[PDB]
Amino acid sequence: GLPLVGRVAAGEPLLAQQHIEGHYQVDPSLFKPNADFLLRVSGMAMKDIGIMDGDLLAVHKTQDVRNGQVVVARIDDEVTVKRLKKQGNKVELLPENSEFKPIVVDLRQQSFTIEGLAVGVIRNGDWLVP
Amino acid sequence: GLPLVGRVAAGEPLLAQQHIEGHYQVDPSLFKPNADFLLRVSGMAMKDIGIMDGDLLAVHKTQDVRNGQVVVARIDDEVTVKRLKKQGNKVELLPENSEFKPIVVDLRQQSFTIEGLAVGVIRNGDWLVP
Repeated sequence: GLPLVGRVAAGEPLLAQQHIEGHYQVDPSLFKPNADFLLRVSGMAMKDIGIMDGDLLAVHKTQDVRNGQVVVARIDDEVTVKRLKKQGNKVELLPENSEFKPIVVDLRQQSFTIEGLAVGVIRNGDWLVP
Repeated sequence: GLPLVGRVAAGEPLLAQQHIEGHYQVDPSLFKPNADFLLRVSGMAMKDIGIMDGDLLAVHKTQDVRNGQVVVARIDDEVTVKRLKKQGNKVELLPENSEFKPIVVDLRQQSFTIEGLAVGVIRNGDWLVP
């Protein structure tokens, strides 16, 4: 099934073997565009739209993303899940939690890559229960 | 796969044929206890824990529920998803949203049934997109 990506080693590609924690069969008709992998979410930055710490984000592999969409982004090795808001050579990664602040990126100054598009969420896949 | 239950007709059993909107293959190792069906969530009463309107709740069929757990309950034909807090002949169904109020049930006065245990959530299964 879909590979589950855990915390990503700095600079290391998302689907690097060390990152995969397992594989889970998920009906492809569930999400659109189709989910290509699952990514465990770190933190509550997107809690207001129901994306909680520990959730498994369903991600479609693409870089064809538009403003307003929730994306998986990599900024200087750090991988994050935020709402995209680009404007010229400036990209804003907005949270959905007032305890967090927007992340502003200067395309000229730092390395920025869209890893994928959030197309769903699966809550569970608990690493504590047998 | 797991059957998806849409809005439930008053007094009608959950898995009544008219309620099923489809079936989705979901890896059984994903949830524990195992998910037996999916239930579309109506409203934002559980938004603070990330259960949003339109989410598909993964439900384990059982009545073996304990205080503190999120359950699917039926009170006088109405089916709801809340956190259980029972005390004698009085059952409190608590929300996770300040815009909502706790639902107090008198076991002697009204019909109350535990339909199942919430074991997960799948967000998507959009009825608008082809």
